[PDB]
Amino acid sequence: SQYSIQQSLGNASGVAVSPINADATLSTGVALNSSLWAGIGVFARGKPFTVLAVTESNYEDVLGEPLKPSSGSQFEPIRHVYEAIQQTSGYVVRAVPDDAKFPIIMFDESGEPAYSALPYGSEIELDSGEAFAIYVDDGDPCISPTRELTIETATADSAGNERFLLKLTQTTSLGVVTTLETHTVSLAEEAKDDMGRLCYLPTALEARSKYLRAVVNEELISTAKVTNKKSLAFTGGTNGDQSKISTAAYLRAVKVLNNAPYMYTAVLGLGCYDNAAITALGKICADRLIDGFFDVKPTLTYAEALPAVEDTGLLGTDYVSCSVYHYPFSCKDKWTQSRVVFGLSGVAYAAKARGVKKNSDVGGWHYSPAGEERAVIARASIQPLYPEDTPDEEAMVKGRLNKVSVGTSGQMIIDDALTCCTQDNYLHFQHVPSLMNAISRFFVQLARQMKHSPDGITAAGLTKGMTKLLDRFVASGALVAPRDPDADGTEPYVLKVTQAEFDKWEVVWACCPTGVARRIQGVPLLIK
Amino acid sequence: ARGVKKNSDVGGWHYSPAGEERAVIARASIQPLYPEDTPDEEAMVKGRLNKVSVGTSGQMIIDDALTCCTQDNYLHFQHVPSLMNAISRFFVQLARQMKHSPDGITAAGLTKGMTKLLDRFVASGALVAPRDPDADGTEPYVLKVTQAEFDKWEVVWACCPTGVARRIQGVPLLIK
Amino acid sequence: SQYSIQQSLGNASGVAVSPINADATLSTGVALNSSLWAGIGVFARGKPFTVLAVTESNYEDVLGEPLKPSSGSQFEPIRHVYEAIQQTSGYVVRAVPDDAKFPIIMFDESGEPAYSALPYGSEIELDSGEAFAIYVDDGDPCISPTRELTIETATADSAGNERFLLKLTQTTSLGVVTTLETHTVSLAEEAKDDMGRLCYLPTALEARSKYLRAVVNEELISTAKVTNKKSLAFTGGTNGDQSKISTAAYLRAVKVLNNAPYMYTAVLGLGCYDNAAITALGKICADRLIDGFFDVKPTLTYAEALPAVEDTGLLGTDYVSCSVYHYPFSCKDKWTQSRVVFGLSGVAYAAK
Repeated sequence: SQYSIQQSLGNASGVAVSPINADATLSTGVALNSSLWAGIGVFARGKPFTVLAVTESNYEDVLGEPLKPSSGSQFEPIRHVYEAIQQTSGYVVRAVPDDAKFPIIMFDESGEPAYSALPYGSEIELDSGEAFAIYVDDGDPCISPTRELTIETATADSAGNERFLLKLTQTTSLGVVTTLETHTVSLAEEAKDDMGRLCYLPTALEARSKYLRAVVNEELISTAKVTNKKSLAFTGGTNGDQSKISTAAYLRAVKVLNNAPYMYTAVLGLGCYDNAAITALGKICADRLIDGFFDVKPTLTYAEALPAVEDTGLLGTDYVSCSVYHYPFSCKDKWTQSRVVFGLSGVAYAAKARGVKKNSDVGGWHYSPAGEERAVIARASIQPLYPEDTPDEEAMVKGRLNKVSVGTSGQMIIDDALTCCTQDNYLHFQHVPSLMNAISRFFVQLARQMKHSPDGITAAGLTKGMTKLLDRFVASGALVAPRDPDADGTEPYVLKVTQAEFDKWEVVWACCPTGVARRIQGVPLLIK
Repeated sequence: ARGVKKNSDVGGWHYSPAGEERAVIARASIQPLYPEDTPDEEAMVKGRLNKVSVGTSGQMIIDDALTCCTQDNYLHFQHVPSLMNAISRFFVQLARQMKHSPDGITAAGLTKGMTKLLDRFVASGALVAPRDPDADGTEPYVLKVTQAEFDKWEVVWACCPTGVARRIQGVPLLIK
Repeated sequence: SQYSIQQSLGNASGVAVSPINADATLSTGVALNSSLWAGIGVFARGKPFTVLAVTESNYEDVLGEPLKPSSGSQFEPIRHVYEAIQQTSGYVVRAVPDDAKFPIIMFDESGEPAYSALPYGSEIELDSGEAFAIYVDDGDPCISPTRELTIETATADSAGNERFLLKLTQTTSLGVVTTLETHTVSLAEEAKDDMGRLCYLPTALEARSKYLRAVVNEELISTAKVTNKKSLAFTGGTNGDQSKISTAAYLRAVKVLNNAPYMYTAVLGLGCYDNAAITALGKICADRLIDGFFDVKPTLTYAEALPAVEDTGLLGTDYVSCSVYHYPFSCKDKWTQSRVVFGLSGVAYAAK
């Protein structure tokens, strides 16, 4: 009939509605791209040991469905990502154990499939037979839901090369079948689609497809043929046990994250609690002039929390831009409605991103991640873990460990802005190193713009650019007049550019930061 | 049909075919076939079969709104699938109105039309705020429109239905 | 018949009435939330050593039935709570003796129940067998009335995981049976309900249920099975003797109350008469900038009442916002119609 409404779209012109689903949720958002975060973690789906991209829309697809709190303690990073995804994009890197395997389907010359599985890392090789093989690369085990392969013949090309349409479909547990995407591929070496695009199986799969890849033997492909097959499913995919992961995997993931060629101005912990991984991340953030937001295990009581920070190794005079948080509270999970406990990197980064979006010319880096306005935890029905134990403010501050407190509306907040500097100068606050690093990064951009040029124009250009940038920062309220007038003069910034030899220009600049107004002391008194 | 005529803009599809007001048998001198036999409410409900009862005026009525769904989720009631189907049909009409058009105006038109239709349905009392606020937010409907290729526009919308107040359990007690 | 009226609701669409009860009272009210009180105490029911919430409607349920003046002197806190509940909500914390125990039912692989009991505080552990166990957490001894467990099989899921419906019912002394609430749970690790909610027994019980909790062994659950059982009743629940309580329990309860993250602008004695507990409460109210409303033992005559206040240690220049009351009068109880004597914090807080 012309009044009927189908279920799944084919190739005809028409609208259709899927059956009324219940076990699914959706979210929408528009990326802002003001400051991008990054960090390693463990999840389901996603290509291992390769930097991905996460926005507020596809985070439920590229990063897979959320894990389960019951299955060990691997639910940490997805919650952390969801907390900090509502402000900007991300650059998460996934790491998997050694026993994780991905499915693979291999075809013979006659076209008979042969199911198989292989572990990650190792390349795929073909024996004397088995002309070509096709395997998934998204990393999904394909156990829930299931993905099937359907191959149907199609029309030959002008040159006579055979072409067959390849369809990948996903079957849900209930029984509903959904088609992902199809394309026309050919086993010929030079078969071209009618639109001029390539049709060779490896190139076609690696060019336009997003889920599968294929490898073709270079000696049997000339005489190899195919047939018609229906519902070829992948069997054997399994990621192993995500709870137990060796430190070597974390180190390799961190090293991969270090070499990613992208902007990211903050490195989140994202749930990793190994000391070596945290030390490597601290080495990373002190090399790109950015600021980390690591933390410690929330299950640790107040007594042993302080030695943990020293055990990390962050404490010192080198990792001056990081920060350590503790959070021994149990909230109610957003997905499973269970009593779960997770860290506090996400909320801290959310506060920092909220504070950096006020100004627009260079951004408000001089704001601290604290207070009622920006940093609000606000998960659900927060309840403490150990009511009997009580903290110690002075000792905790001595250990450079930020604390949490309670706001006006009953939602707890982040009431501290302490970095990981042992020395008691101004660089032990949070916003001062961030401001200095922002100025340094902008100067680095300016210098990179003014490189490899003949003499006579370098000095004036460098001086005027540096002065303009410092004036722009002064107008933003970041820099203020010195509190000590007679000794330091009354200039918020002081600059000096000098030349040394044929090369080796040297530029030195000074500035004064702004106050924070941390501690406030009241004192009532009766006038009788 | 008596329930769908209460509203005029989109029709009161969220009403259930039951109760004294709408569903009245009222033929003549109703008499049972086999007086000896007695029914079984729990077993009958397990089989997805609607029963009849007696109203205030002595005229029997249709005291159920059970569909033919074995799963025990929300759409095993009667009015929820009717509401979903009405929304789907109206969306199909709107999409058919906006077919075979050059690029540039499809996205905005689809978004505004879908939002207007969902708002019209919300104003009729069919959709209410979610019963679980923390996880589902406080928006009765959620919309998202995306483009896939040269063709194949995709539109996904979510909503929350309304309750029925089927079972009522009284409990008297003497204050002496 | 279509004219019949059943007694207890099942799943069919219908309206039913219960048998005419006599030994039950009800009360209604709307919370105002202008100034919330708090304070430790001793009662029946309620989760020990954890801050609860009390309004004018559920105070008969979360805090249990009122105690008896005959059974020692543990009837004070419920009277104090009732006296000060007609004005606002509350944040009472319950403390129990060391010998108080809660019932627990443990199941084997074949599905054979094994009754047991355990004292509070200590975590529950499972031996080589006994795949999983389910225990109550409300703290009720389940002696009056009695709570029974009924397990029935149900339809499997799409993945093939077995699911069984779990029903908890309460039997009154007379013989009337009332069903509390039922839910569909499964022993599988990843079994999902048809509506998307989880069905794993620990998560399912800890998420939506309000009366029971469960613990599952992580090594026998894969091959563990269940059966059909009828009327599994808890046995061995007993709170001990509430009249005698060590000062350490009161100190721990006070420390727990100090760390509760909630607004409360007044701390009440709620019948607490130990000097150390009163001193700790006084330390509490001078730290959050609030006002206490403690009192002393009403049985003391006028002569020795004055030294008692100094024995408390409240007197000084530090605990400036507190206050002490005395009430050597005997009234007629609202419930038992007997001659009882109790303190005076409730009326003072009601006036404030």
